[PDB]
Amino acid sequence: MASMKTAQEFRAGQVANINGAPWVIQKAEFNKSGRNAAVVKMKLKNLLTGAGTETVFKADDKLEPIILDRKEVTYSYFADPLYVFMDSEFNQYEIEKDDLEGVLTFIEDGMTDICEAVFYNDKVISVELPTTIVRQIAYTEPAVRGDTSVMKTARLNNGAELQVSAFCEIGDSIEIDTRTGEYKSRV
Repeated sequence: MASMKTAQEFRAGQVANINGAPWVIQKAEFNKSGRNAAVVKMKLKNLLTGAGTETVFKADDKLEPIILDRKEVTYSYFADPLYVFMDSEFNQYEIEKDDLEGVLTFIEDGMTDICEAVFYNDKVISVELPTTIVRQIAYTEPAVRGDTSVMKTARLNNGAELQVSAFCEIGDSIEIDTRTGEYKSRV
């Protein structure tokens, strides 16, 4: 699917075919001692088995980059045990709990957030929410009386609990950074 390129052209998050398996690059570091041939040290993770390894390539070593399938999907419903997502042409995908890290804490019935699903030949590699999402507060206590100059706990509709601003009220909408799972603003 993609033409070969040299080891020095790969960066983190790209994927290389090594022995016929897809390995994602977790880290790459280029080195050249004066006028000796340059090399590249890579930390790699095999997308099919989970195995990690670190190795050094010649900078001009040829490797086939792998092109993962990326699709926008929305969450549809929970069959049990699998989670059903759907793309814009109405194709369904059944996804295991184990492949929904990050996403799972904010999954809710009727979720409208467009997720990005990443595939290698009909194996799911990752599902990720938008970097910012909006959620309604299901339950929170009124602000405490007394300060000295912060956060209080809130429940979302799906049962998740989060620290939010002390001025937050039941029914308010909050922006959430999905990278960290943390509150950022009321909206």
